[PDB]
Amino acid sequence: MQIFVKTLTGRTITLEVEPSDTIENVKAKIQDKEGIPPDQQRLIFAGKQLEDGRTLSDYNIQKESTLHLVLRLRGG
Amino acid sequence: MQIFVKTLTGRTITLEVEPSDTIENVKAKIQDKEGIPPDQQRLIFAGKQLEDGRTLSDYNIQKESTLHLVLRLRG
Repeated sequence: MQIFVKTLTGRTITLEVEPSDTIENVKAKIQDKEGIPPDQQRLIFAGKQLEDGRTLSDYNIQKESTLHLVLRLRGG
Repeated sequence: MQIFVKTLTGRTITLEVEPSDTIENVKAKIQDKEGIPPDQQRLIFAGKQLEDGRTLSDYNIQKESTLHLVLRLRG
């Protein structure tokens, strides 16, 4: 299914995902598509930060839902 | 000299730079430190989108000043 991933300035991309995909999985897909390392990514749905080990369906993320992506700048 | 690079969540890092560094050079340093491809980096100082061919002193970016890093999400 298709979901949207959005930045705080409104920039948007689309991802192909499965309901059982983990957030870890989703970050790997963003890396594949955009070249952003998974440990630089923080994903947000319904104003809450998503945990790597949980699935899309765990968070009731559905087709055409929108997630927000922000940078961790984890390299410091 | 050091400058700050800040995101729209407030996440802020410090970068060691020179006035003569080009914006391209700075994005390379960000790629070096954070693993973010330069093509994903939009840098903004005093309301302006920074262009790769110009230098920090070119934009009057001085010691201890802050610029913003925002994602492009192109590729």
